[PDB]
Amino acid sequence: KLPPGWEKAMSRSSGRVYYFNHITNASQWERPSGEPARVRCSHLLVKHSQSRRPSSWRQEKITRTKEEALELINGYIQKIKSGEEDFESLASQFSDCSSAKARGDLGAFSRGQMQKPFEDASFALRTGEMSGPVFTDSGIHIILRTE
Ligand SMILES: CN(C)c1ccc(CN)cc1
Repeated sequence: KLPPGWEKAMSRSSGRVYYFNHITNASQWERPSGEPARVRCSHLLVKHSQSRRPSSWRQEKITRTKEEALELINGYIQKIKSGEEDFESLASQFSDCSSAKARGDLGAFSRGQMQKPFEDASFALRTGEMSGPVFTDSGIHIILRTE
């Protein structure tokens, strides 16, 4: 019926159907369109007190809770989707990953290199598509597949 990992859902506020991908946590109103050796992605990471390494270039000791980290991620997704902000601009300013200095770009990679939830979301995204919140042991990610 639908591309890998998509399902129909219904908006609780409007009643209109939408589509949800349980691998990327993406959601969209329109019926989704539709694997390569390698993909290229950028990401924006928000770490929290239970991250594997609760430290980043932004903060020596990262103290925010997982719930507070998810709220930050949600707010960034909102501004990226509204066009108020660019993904690259928010990644440079707020990503708790050293790749912030590269607008979040992680380069190209194959299966077997990245943490599994990140890898699965990256390979399920279409070119140009962006994920919802993706959880790994490092924290919470917004992933943009660029190639
Ligand atoms: C792609 N991936 C799982 C990833 C996780 C954490 C960081 C930050 N050190 C960078 C990349």
